[PDB]
Amino acid sequence: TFNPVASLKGQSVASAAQFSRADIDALIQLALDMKTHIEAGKTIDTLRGRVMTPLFFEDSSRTLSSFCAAMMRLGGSVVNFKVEGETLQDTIRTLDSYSDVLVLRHAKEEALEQAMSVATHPIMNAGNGAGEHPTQALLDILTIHAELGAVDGIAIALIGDLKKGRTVHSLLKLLAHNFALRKVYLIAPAGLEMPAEVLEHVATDVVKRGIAIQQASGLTPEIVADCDVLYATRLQKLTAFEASKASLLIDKARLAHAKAKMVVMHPLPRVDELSTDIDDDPRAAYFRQMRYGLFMRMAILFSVLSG
Amino acid sequence: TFNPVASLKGQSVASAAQFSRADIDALIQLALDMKTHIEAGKTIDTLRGRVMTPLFFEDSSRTLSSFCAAMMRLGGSVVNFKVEGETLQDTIRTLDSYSDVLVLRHAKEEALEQAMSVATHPIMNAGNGAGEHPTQALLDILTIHAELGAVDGIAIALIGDLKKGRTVHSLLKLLAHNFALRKVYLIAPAGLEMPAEVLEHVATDVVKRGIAIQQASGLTPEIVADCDVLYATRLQKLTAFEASKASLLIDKARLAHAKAKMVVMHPLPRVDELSTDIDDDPRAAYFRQMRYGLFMRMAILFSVLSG
Amino acid sequence: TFNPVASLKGQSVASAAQFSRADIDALIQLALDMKTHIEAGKTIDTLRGRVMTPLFFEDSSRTLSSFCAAMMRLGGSVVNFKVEGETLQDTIRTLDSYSDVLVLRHAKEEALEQAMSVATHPIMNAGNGAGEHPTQALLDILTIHAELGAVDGIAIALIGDLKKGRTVHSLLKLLAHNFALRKVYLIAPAGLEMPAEVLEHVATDVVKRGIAIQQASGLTPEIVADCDVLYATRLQKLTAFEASKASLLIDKARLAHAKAKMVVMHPLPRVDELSTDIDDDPRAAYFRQMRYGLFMRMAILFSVLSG
Repeated sequence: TFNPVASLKGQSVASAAQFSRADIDALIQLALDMKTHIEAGKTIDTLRGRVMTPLFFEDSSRTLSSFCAAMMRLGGSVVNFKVEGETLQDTIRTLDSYSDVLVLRHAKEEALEQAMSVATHPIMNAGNGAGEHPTQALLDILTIHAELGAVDGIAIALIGDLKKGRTVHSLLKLLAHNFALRKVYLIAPAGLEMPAEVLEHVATDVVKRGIAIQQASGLTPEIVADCDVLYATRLQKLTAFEASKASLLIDKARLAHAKAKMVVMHPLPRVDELSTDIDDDPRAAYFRQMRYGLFMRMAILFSVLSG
Repeated sequence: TFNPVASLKGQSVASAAQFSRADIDALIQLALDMKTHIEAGKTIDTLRGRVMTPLFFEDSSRTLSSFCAAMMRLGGSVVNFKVEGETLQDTIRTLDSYSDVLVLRHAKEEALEQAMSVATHPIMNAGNGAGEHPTQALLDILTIHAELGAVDGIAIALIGDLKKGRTVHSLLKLLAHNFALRKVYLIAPAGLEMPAEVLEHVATDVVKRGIAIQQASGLTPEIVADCDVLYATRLQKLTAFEASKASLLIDKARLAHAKAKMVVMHPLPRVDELSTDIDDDPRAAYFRQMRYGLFMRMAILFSVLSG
Repeated sequence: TFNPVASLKGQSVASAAQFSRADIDALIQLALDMKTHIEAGKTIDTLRGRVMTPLFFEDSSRTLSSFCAAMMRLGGSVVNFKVEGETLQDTIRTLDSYSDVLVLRHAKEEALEQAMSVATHPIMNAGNGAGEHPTQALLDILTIHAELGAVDGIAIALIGDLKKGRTVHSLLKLLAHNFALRKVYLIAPAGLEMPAEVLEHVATDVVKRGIAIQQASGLTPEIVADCDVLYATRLQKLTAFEASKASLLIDKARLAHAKAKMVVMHPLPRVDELSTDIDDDPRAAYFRQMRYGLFMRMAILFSVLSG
């Protein structure tokens, strides 16, 4: 038997900022306990007879299938609903007529607002263009904790288009608010820096906790050697676009200067910014990261729906 | 435990006209009994190991998801089959190779004929262009009965394009044949009246039962005040199309003259003919109507497949 | 309870050539034992909590739905994954993060190679353009055995575009390698003969077993009368295309010369090469063939995943 994280009971999950550090600790432990259980071949039937409907206005097969698999590995059911129109509100009401939990993926933050304005069952926000992707943030935290043993104390590099990558903005805010980080490296090509508004947002936390923040335009052996986590992201189309790829690339040559105890992570999909020539390195955690996503989403759904 | 409606055992459900009043009474009671059970958190596993395949040649996510959710809340399984060609008959045979029940949605009444000409398992007709939508008719009846306590005795207004709305033709025929209605108001813009052939069809029943039939081109305070059910439908594109909307619109101003004990219904989707400014009124039943659809479809599937 | 075919445990199923005659015998018996069980109304729950993900880059609703239904009738779960790009390898890794078994349908044999190069769970090959369609071959063998009582000893006609029909190449290789056939008729229009390389491939087996091989450009009463199986396939677009259809057509007139104890088979879909005027003939086995496909795929999945 598992103990649900009681603060999530019957609650929509809109932003990772709605959780305390204690909530996150509890979700991490529950996800790991389920991982041990499931990987031992034992099953979970607690959500038998409960129905999830995903409503995905943009394709994200990676995130969608994880939510669906999480629901089914708890014994629950999943009903598809093809987006076909009528108002989004009326569509949500249609889902509520037969569902226990909704999973919404829409680029507009307004859509989540509108959905929650009428929904009678919990909505899981599966990601939007405002950078609120609560289960990605939480699975990223779980991955660090499970791979290294702790999140407190780490040096982490956030690597990519930090200007436009609003999901990484949210990840930084969550990490700085909840964990005693040692250092955050912000690695981005010239002109794609983390926005000043985000640094202002975390300033209270960074100064209370004494977290070092360092901006640079590329990786160096010294930065790599200092990091416990290299967190890479995809650069999507500046006149130095192709030329800047070499300074962010993580490959076998780059990992020559890395610690023995560190991980490389990436929310995926990747293009060329993460070479396949480290895919078999024990520190390459970005595939296991997806499996941590399965168990974090099980921990969340179990806690939301257990009664 | 639940008692199946025995007359449905192993039978395709092609038209609501195939049921007696006793069948409808029994399906209503079974749907309500399942509603109490399910909403108490209890589950149903009777159809474990049975397979439904929906075959939808036109999109209707509202009707499709209801059938799928109904099947899964009975413990059954659902297999998708994307329409890709080969004959419809060969496709049906393909579904029968592994399914226990088929759900067919096709605009042509010929398609249901062809499917039943070769099918070896029951087919649930999910709606066609001839107006045969048996589970919509039955869920509409359940909604009235559950919301008001009875269908016998009601005055109901059917509002919209009554000329082309063949599904409403079927609803009127079913109501007049099986229930002691007091009165039916037929509210339609000029030129979109209920066809004379439909009034001729119900004439035997209307005269045996003494049902009043009244045609009008718009709602009035007197008609509204007299009705137990306002059943609205969508007007799809006459030179007075936009101008006629005001005479059919149901909004807060219109409900000022309505009874305390009445409901507004709509099979959905709606555009503007049903204002959001009554969506929180207790008499607005068109969202609960969809949940009655879930339990009516469970009652039907349970009765068809229980052995 | 059922005994799994132990040689399949935890193994990807890439080609029917990976099985011994003993494996095939065992899979046939297991499929038939499951058929009796399931058709008696008894259920199977052995794979409760196990997840299948199909990844279909080409449409084949017939093969896809059979795999999904097989999984669910063993108690297992199915998660869809819409092909959306990222490498196929990264997509496979994504499926492995939450799945127990993958089902791959891709036209390129290279795709199966690439998938197996990184997959950590078994992959079921659902068919490719190299003619490797292991569950079609195995269900075809099961159909013959179940319908006639044995595969050893038969005369079979393979009818269609034998040049380009690479799946039929594989079927011939499998039959000649594993069964004491009496005779294979190769019926194909001029220029569409079975390739010489395939006859060279089976030569060792045909001479050890004494199997007769006979090429002809059309069916005749003498060939029809001699066959235990007429295995027809679809001709897809030579200046004699339409004209050659009459010499391959199987209809009621053609079956006038057939044995009482024989079957007509076809992997499906068909166009006109198999008339509907034999669809009710007891020897028309091509619809039952699909149901044998369900139980063969259950036997396979059960054996792959039982632990």
